[PDB]
Amino acid sequence: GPGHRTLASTPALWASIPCPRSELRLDLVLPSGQSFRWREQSPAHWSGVLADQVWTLTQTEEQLHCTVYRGDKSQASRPTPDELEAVRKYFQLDVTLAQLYHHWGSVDSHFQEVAQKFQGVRLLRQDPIECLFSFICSSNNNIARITGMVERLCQAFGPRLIQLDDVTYHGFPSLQALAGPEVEAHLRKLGLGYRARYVSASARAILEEQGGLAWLQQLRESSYEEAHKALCILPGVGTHVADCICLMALDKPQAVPVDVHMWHIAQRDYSWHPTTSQAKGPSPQTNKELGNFFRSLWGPYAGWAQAVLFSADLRQ
DNA sequence: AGCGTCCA
DNA sequence: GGTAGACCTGGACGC
DNA sequence: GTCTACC
Ligand SMILES: [Mg+2]
Repeated sequence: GPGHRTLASTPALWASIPCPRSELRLDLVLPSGQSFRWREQSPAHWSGVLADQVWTLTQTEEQLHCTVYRGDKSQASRPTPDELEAVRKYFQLDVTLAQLYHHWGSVDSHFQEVAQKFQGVRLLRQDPIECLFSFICSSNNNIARITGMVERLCQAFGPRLIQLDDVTYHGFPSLQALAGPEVEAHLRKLGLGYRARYVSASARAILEEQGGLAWLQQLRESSYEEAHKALCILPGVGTHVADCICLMALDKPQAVPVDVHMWHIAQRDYSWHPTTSQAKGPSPQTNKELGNFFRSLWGPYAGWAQAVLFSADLRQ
């Protein structure tokens, strides 16, 4: 289909949001394992699905430039202010990252050193359903493979949106699409491994046992502790996946995911060891202590600080 | 050379 | 609870 | 990273 746009080539189709590079680096956020659905289809231009539509995003020094492909057989035009609000909300631009970076660096000199090189790593505010099933796919897995699993899952079960060049975009599947008793076998053919059952069983649990889609809004409005505990009822969701969802979709900035990276970071970069367990290796008790350690260190937005160090550790 | 272990 | 080990997949890469 | 089984 039509080409992926670049800002310099189609300026009439773009609009900007005030956004200095100190507040956001697309290249350090979009491919770093928060969302798995963005691709750099042209140099410095990132395309993906945002609020049921395909967008391309690119940055200049002080502005985030956006273009939207509506795909309702309407004439091409720049994004409207209402449409740009969805982009603003997705990047949570109301939160000033420079002041968080100064706070985290002031309490943690290691953070300060890493942060000098990794500016503008902020937290996306993701759709709860997309975030839930993407991080169910993420456990005991690598970001390259996760990215393919999420792509194939959307191609098979999500609505077709539009085609740009040779790339066909799909929306994220609904709960209902993932809940059928045939879905697990299909997801296994798509290479999801043992997480195929987790995806289908979790879609069924939400629909059949938790009151449907409104449950995620309930958890958004609940405390961190309540939301984190509730998510763990889902097959494939343990304390880490629940923290990922809390932090990245349920507005819990203190949630600190603890994966292989953060465990290695704690040991290597902080010389940390658990003090509430004589055995020091990863365990339910020591993983929970490590999350508390990072909250005690970094404060109420510790999960956002985690995202800076996680993004940096992917490139080392 | 490419199997087979390591690892995310 | 605490502990141990199995587990789908496929790129990295030692031997 | 989460699940299951055993202590
Ligand atoms: Mg669970």
